[PDB]
Amino acid sequence: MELVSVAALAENRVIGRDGELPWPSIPADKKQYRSRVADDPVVLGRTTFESMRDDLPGSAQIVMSRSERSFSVDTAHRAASVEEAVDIAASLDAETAYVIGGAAIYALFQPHLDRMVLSRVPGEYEGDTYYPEWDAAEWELDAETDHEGFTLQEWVRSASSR
Repeated sequence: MELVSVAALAENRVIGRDGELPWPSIPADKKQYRSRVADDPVVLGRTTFESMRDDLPGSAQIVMSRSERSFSVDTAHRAASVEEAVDIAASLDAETAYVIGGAAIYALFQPHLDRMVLSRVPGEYEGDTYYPEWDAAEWELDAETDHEGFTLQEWVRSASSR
């Protein structure tokens, strides 16, 4: 039941462009983005849901919505705040629930993601939304993995002042 933030950069400060990822020829980003997100609960927003209606990314579709709707699927659940998505991650038992994007979902949740797993994509790639107020000296680094077109960084937080 721990909580981890899952983004993809295109140079230009972007963590999901309100709610689409339309960039093919790179399936190596979507090998680490879909080996964290395999068969367990996925925290995301109400834009990227209107793409995620054909296949679900893993085994519970957690969906942030400022007009609170009942969605008819197999095991889907909507969310209002930080508490409305934490108590369903406690009741589903699972290794770690995971925050996709886009940007106003990322803003309210970073005060409660105690790990971070972004895949930095190097080259000539586009962007629309931006990073909000994230921690530039007080996010500490656990592991980096270099590849032909993606850098995964696994992060653990400062841990101090507790």
